[PDB]
Amino acid sequence: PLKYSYINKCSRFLSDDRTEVPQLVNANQYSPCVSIVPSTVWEDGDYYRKQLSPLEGGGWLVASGSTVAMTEQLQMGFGITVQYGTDTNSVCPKLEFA
Amino acid sequence: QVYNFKRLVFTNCNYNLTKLLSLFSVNDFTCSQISPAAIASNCYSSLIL
Amino acid sequence: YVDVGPDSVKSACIEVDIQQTFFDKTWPRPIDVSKADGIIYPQGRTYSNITITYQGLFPYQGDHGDMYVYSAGHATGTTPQKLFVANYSQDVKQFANGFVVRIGAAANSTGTVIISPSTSATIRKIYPAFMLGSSVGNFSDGKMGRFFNHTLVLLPDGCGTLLRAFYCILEPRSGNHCPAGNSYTSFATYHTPATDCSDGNYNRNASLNSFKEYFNLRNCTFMYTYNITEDEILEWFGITQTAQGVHLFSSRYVDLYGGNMFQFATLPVYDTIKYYSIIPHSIRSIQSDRKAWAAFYVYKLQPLTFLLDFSVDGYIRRAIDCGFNDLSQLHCSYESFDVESGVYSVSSFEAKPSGSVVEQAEGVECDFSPLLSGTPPQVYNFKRLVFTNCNYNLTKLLSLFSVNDFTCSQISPAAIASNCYSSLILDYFSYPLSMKSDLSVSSAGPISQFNYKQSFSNPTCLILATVPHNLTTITKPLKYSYINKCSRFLSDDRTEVPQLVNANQYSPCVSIVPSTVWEDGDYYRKQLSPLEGGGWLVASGSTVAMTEQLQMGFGITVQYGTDTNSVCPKLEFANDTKIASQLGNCVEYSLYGVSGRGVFQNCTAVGVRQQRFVYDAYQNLVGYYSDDGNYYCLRACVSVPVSVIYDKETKTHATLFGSVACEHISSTMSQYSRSTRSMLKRRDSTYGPLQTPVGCVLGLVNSSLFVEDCKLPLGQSLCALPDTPS
Repeated sequence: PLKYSYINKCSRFLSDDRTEVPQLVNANQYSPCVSIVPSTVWEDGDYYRKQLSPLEGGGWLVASGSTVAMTEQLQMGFGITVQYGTDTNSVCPKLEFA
Repeated sequence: QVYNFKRLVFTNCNYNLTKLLSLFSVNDFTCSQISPAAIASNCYSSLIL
Repeated sequence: YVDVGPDSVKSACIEVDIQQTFFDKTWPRPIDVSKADGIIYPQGRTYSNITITYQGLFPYQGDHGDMYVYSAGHATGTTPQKLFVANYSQDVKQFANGFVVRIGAAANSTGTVIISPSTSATIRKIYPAFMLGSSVGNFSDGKMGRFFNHTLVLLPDGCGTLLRAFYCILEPRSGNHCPAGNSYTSFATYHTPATDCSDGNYNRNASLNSFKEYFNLRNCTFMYTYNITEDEILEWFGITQTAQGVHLFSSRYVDLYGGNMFQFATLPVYDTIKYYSIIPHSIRSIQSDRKAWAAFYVYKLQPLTFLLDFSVDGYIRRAIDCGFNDLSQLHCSYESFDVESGVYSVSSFEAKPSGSVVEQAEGVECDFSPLLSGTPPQVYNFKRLVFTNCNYNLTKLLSLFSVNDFTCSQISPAAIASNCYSSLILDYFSYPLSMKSDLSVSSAGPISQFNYKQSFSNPTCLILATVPHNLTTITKPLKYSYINKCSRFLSDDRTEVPQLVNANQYSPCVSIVPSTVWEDGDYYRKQLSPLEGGGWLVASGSTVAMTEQLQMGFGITVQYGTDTNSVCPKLEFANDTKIASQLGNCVEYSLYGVSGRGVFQNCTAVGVRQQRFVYDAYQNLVGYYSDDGNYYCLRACVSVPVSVIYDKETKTHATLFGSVACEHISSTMSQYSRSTRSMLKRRDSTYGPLQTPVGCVLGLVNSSLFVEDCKLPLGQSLCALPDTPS
């Protein structure tokens, strides 16, 4: 990546300009703020906003983010989850039945 | 980027995770509610990465 | 990306006319849960003829569904004309944990053409098309239901024997009657039986090509196809979504006659669906040959629980929606489809809440009364009032003057009055309207340069106004005045350094200038001490003639607390319902942060007075002393116990509300304990409630019979006879 980046805020402003509603990310779901945030964060501490649709009651989507310098070897991570079942268990380790 | 994740849902297929482990140096290995050895050997309806 | 093939050549579309009033029909079809209608088979397990219980997403028993009917488009003579469809494209729906549908139910029966219903054509199954996604919005003509980024497409192509799924970015088309066009009406798709669905050559791309005329497929990430065969038997189908992706279910693939649904397929897309819609469709057949199509229904899934009656062949044949009514709950409590006769307790009515009552301190008010008397200061001499922790109404304050300038920087002028803040600060001074061009935080004029400035770290406002003839305690300066120079001569007596006024501060030159400037162009100087580096203070000023009513200016700044915003526009029920008390029903309440729900009544006093909250030994609030000086008492609220009488031999029932009495009983309940009361209404739609010594009842009938043992006694001398034997 040009820089490593992340979102350090995601909340929506109330339409009356006095309060703001936090949006913690839901398990196994993209945060709603991804629709306005750029594919990388151009500068540390950048923030963005989008007006909410009338179906949402108005107010503004708000998000901000931060970056980390690029490194000599790529750093990465993984999340692993599994799903239990009975007659749906078609994924296994490679097997030998000899 | 951490808010842009790619997901791979695996169904109907066979695996050998140590082949993947040979491709990278792991600087943090941990599991949740399962031993790390068991998640490699357990069979499942899905595997998600 | 996916090789979908070439797009349609024309950007043009056949015009879509909305004919929705032709499609009005009333034909509800509630779920028969005892036939297992709409029930998805449990995952990965099967059972013998034993009854089990289960929880999962399933349609509600009382849901009659949403009905959709397709029809042929306009046609005349022997040829096609403009499309005629219902307004279904505008029916955006929130996705709500999946749905199931009923299709082909009216197949092998007859009806009418609908769009031209006088023709009375027989009706047959037709497969619907749908669009799903995470966002919706307006089409370039303001039409509803446009989808954004990538969306799902559920489209049959040609005959119902071929089905395709897509995940793609739709691109609007700029031709006439199409989504980027300014002649656009509504989205629709169509099929033409004269060239499509040929018996030796079904057109596998037919409906997709008509789809392509309104949207060019773009960057598709998924495509699927399926092989299906025709069948007049009713089918079930449905969709759910999980973190493993979307799942598809149908009864057709496995349980053709019982209607149990199984997961026919799954999809890789796990992107959350927030919206759902159905695509309009039309048949482009010859006018005399147009065919009517069978009714189609959609039902919504809910997290309900059920009894399930498995057969020994593992198909569920019957089920009980536990929450539908109290009888259904009893079946679930006994894990059976045949409960033994008896009288049984069932859950109580919750009663109902009434509009809220709140008491809190109120009387703060922001001290703004100094603005109303004496002579206001010259603009360089402005007076400041700082406010924290108090209540205000800036629009009331401003109605004491006529405002000839209402502007602000970094806040709208309306929002600064309504927003809560950690502080509110107001600066005030006399100021002629002749100088108004020079009053801005950005102005090039001498007022912003030397007399008054406001910080850009805080939201700010500037106001010009004049005094009404009824504010006689306000008095005016001999002339309006301002400083038009403020600099310090450098100690070498040739170099000079200007002193622009600091934001939110008096200019240093105010110390030499007199409280008003006596004449236009007056100037003053002060020698500076060696501690200042020497030099001379230099200043001058200018004036404007006094006017019939005083002209004034104001400055306002605010600080928003992160969590310290104590200054607010509280009003003591201005423009409100005045809810400080109710006498009463079951109102929710708050009393200085103490809260609960309950009934208040005007009772007598108990001591100790002014301790406010009276409590019992279990710490239940007993009552409260209001700030109107009256004690009120609190009984919280009460609920109505219910029981039912069940006659298993006749499979009939009746009910008792006990102690509540028939004065609070009505044909329907607004409180309420179960999703319906209609099971009682099956015979009690024709009868008033009856009072008995134990309590009010429904369907009991006053027979005045004397019987030794009813086998369903209600206690006391009461009894409840069964209907006589067949």
